[PDB]
Amino acid sequence: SAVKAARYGKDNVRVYKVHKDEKTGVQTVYEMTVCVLLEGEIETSYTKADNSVIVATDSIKNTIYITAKQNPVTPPELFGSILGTHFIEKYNHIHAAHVNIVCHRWTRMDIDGKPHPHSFIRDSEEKRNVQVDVVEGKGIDIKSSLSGLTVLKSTNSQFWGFLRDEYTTLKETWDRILSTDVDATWQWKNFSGLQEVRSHVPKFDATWATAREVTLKTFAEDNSASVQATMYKMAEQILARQQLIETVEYSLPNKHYFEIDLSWHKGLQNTGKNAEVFAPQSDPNGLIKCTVGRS
Amino acid sequence: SAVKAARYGKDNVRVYKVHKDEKTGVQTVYEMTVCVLLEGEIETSYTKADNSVIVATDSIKNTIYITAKQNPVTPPELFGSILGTHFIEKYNHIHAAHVNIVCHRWTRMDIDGKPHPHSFIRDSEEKRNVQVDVVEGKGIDIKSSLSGLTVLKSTNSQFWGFLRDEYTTLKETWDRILSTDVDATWQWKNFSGLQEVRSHVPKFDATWATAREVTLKTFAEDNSASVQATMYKMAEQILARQQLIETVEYSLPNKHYFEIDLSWHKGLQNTGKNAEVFAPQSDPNGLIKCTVGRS
Amino acid sequence: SAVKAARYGKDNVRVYKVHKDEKTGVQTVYEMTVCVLLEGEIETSYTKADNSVIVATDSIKNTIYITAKQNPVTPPELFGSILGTHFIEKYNHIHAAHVNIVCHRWTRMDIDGKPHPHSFIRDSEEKRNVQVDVVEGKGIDIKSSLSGLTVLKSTNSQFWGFLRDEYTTLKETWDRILSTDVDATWQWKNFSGLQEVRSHVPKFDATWATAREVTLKTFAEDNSASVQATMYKMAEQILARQQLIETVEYSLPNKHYFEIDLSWHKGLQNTGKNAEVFAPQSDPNGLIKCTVGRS
Amino acid sequence: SAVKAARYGKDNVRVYKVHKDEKTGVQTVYEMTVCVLLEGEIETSYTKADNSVIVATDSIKNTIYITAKQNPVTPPELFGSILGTHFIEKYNHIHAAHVNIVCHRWTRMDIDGKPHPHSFIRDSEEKRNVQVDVVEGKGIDIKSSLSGLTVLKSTNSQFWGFLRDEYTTLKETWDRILSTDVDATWQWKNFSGLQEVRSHVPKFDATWATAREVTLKTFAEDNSASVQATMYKMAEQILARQQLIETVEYSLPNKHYFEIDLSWHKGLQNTGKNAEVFAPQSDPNGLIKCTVGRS
Ligand SMILES: O=c1[nH]c(=O)c2[nH]c(=O)[nH]c2[nH]1
Ligand SMILES: O=c1[nH]c(=O)c2[nH]c(=O)[nH]c2[nH]1
Ligand SMILES: O=c1[nH]c(=O)c2[nH]c(=O)[nH]c2[nH]1
Ligand SMILES: O=c1[nH]c(=O)c2[nH]c(=O)[nH]c2[nH]1
Ligand SMILES: [Cl-]
Ligand SMILES: [Cl-]
Ligand SMILES: [Cl-]
Ligand SMILES: [Cl-]
Ligand code: NA
Ligand code: NA
Ligand code: NA
Ligand code: NA
Repeated sequence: SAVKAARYGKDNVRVYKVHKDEKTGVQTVYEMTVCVLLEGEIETSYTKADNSVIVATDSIKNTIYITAKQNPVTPPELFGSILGTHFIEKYNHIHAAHVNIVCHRWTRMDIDGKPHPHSFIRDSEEKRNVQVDVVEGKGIDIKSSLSGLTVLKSTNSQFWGFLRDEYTTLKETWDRILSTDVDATWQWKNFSGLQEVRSHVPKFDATWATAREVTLKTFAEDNSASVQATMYKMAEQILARQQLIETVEYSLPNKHYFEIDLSWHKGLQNTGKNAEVFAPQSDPNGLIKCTVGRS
Repeated sequence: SAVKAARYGKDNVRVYKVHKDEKTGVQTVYEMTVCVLLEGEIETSYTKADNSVIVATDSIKNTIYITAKQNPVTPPELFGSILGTHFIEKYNHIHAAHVNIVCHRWTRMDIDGKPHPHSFIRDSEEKRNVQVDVVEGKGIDIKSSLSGLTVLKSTNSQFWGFLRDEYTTLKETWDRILSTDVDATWQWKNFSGLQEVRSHVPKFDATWATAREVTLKTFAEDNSASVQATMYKMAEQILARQQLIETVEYSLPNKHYFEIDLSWHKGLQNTGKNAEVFAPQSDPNGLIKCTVGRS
Repeated sequence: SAVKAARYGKDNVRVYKVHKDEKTGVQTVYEMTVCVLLEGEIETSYTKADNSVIVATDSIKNTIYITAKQNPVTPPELFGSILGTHFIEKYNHIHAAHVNIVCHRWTRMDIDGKPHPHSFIRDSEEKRNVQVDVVEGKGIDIKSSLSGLTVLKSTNSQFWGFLRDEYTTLKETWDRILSTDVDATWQWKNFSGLQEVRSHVPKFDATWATAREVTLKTFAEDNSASVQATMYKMAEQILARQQLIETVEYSLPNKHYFEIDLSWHKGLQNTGKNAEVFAPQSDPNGLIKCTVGRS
Repeated sequence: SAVKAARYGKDNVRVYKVHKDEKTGVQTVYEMTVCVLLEGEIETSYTKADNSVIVATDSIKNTIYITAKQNPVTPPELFGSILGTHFIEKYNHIHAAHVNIVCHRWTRMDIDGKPHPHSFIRDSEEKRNVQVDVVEGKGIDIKSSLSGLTVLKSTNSQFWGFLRDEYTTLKETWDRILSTDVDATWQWKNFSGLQEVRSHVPKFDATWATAREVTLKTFAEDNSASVQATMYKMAEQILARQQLIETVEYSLPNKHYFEIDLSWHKGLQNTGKNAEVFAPQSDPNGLIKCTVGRS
């Protein structure tokens, strides 16, 4: 036997950082969950009980905190890049660092119409994420995403004209509910290293904003032919707006809301045009994916 | 043996309702999870395999949908009261109905600065809940709450002057982070029945708003001596503002954010006044509760 | 305003303990999650920012670990009683301690047909729990339970003869699946204090065993008329077998498994006697409860 | 823009099947969660609102139930292969089917020392899974796994001799707790199609058994130098025992159990050789991975 692939490190590292403007009194908080997994000439830790080649996962954990202390933690693409670069540079025998960051929302509170200097609210479980692969000799590969963005529209969703055969029961509809949890990922052009990432720093927050904005507007305004057609419109607009991204991926569940026939009860009419009360279905769910690039 | 207590019914009933203004095109959605448990002369279903006294939980489920079809689902205190009243009136041998409702947020989207007529976003897992106990001969007992409201303040929290003995290691602090998940409950004066509930309908949304507002403002503005002292200030203000509530309950976890001593590494200073990077603790957590009434 | 009720302390305290037989080499592990909430003359911590009366929740946490170090952690009824007794005795102004313990399973592994001396497997998320209320002047009130015991029987469950009216759609059935998550609680006679608890120590593991055994056997062997009738048979047998318990409570979801009509497809027969493939329903679910005591 | 990748279908399809021996009265149950995602000439559903090429996810759902009705659902490698093969054969323009199956445990109950004919218990959340990729023209790629197998050993785990530098605080230890959630995957040799899968059917249950057995025995008996070294021993034995598998992957969290220094309290000794009470850590956790193949 032989080791074909190996990576190890520390997962679920919770991190908070605060910035305090002693001038204005305004504080700003950041909270994330970090995973760092290393690759390199480590196969003998597996095959020969050779721990000498292991940078302890506890030490990886310390390094995450120390790096947060000494560097910006925003945007997460930058923090991820600094952290991964540290491991491959610091340790000769480590040749890749895989950095995953989940950013948790802490939105400044408005109290009586004015932003509060140090109080925050978690306005949803929507996350901003990065996946940063720092590979010695091959630069920095970054995937950015938003996830957990849950939306619903009550009309202007349709689903008709699909294939019909002996396995098909679904009725065509020209007016349905559409609800999903948006998972959207934009893949950056390969960066040659930390310097190139630094040179593009303002583009990270901006592209996240754009992706978020395009998603919400297209969802709200598209009179949707299908989840497939709607998600494609989102991806093409994001690509059009950021030349440094190579692909946009969407993964969308179709979280079904079923009509409830109540005509068996006093002839109550609750279907089609009379549909008022629906049963949200927890499972099963459609799952629709696509990766869009440029022609 | 004998049955000392019994209740049965349907839990986790997911319900959606839409309202459509055909005049304006504006749609409004409501989504909830409902539980209805009945009590009454049902002990022989347990002791004698006498199913004749059972209103099927499947029928309870149907009844929830039918009631949503034929009545307002807002405010949830009213819907809960109508639903519970239905069971005790419809079935002679049913003498109490216990209605729990969790309301899920669907906040209208703003697209390019304007509210969209039929698109919504789940802006957090914060819930609005009710517990409605409809008891034949003894009216309607309503508990209203907000839960899952997650907040953090980065300063203006303190914890010193607590009891110190041989079990105490905790250092006194005059400046810490405070973060919690707010669970707040206001208990209404007993209502004599559905008519009395109806007579107070506008007070339900208003008192929820007040509770929410008082919570957020007191959290943001109190230079907190402890979770105990802060939560009491919230409760007393809510009581002061709604004479029809008898008590206000808070249940607050203290979600700890620990300083990280980094002085072992290149003498980095990250404690006290230099504290920038913290480790959020998933567990354990303080849990602080109180029920406040009027003197 | 005034404080009507108050309790505070530390929740989600994870605890492991190991016992090592240096003679035999056999080790035994225990793992739990503990919550301790105190009551007493603490209202001024809420109303007057008077922290002097607060035994820090961090100190409560320390005390849980120290108590585990110096006392048996099994049975959990005893450990809970020692822990609660400690707080009301140690602190004059603390008058009740509320101790909740969740015990996690670590079952010794058998390797090649022989029990291993120090390796364990989590054979399910079923828990053994206690709720121990230690109230100064009023002894120790103990509720013991098993929860998360998930079972299914594929036949010998029936549900017919229930009330039928205009809200009823459910078909009567003489052969269905029954599946539940068993939550069963036995309430002990009040104990006067820690000494009385000590005097009954062997009865705790034994009564848990009995409850577990009666549950599984009655579930497997009862040709069930309903969840109600089956659960009552469990409770009455447990009561018959332990005079020191006053009541037995069951809370059982009916986790529905629906037939799937496939006759629309090539006349496939998959209902009634031909029913082979079913759709397990995640929600809604029946929820059936009863508290049984002696006549 | 252009579609670079696309797949769509139905996720979280819960399925139960029962087998009844009318001769013996013995029933056997199977329960799973299924996801089927299709690929093919479907890009115009995304780019042109062309639903004609969509096999409805609702129809995919029906097909899963119908396939379960008409075929064995065990072993899951076979069921997955039949299901995926169906889509690529039935639909000319569908060229791959991705079938993920999670199998839930329903272990026959023993009642008074004898196996019960139709009653079952969920003896843990451990799963048996498959990932079956059916690709037209390129056969069937199968990955089998066990996951959620949670174990602990109380001694005979060590971790010393690892790299020490200015980021290292962790003390070397020659006796620690080791606990993990085992995720183990064996990758089968490519199969040319459904016939080849059929020809190996008995090897699926057998290799799952072997993997399970090797995991538990190696965990219990290895005096572990590290998670890395232990997991490698598991993988090499599995490979040695099934020539038709090409690689074995492990993904293991190191679920840390920390010593608790209690010497600050009455000089209590609870570290090193005196270590009895530990604090299980929910996060962070080590995460150790490797993919082992043959030399
Ligand atoms: O937008 C949809 N896409 C599908 O592929 C599909 N399939 C289905 O049943 N409903 C829908 N809806
Ligand atoms: O606000 C607090 N209340 C307490 O009761 C307590 N106890 C503790 O350890 N920290 C805190 N903080
Ligand atoms: O055992 C049952 N009890 C009920 O009360 C009930 N109600 C229902 O719809 N199914 C069942 N099954
Ligand atoms: O078995 C281990 N492997 C590691 O790589 C590691 N790192 C760490 O901190 N503890 C351990 N333990
Ligand atoms: Cl779908
Ligand atoms: Cl606290
Ligand atoms: Cl039921
Ligand atoms: Cl580790
Ligand atoms: Na390197
Ligand atoms: Na009645
Ligand atoms: Na006392
Ligand atoms: Na095909």
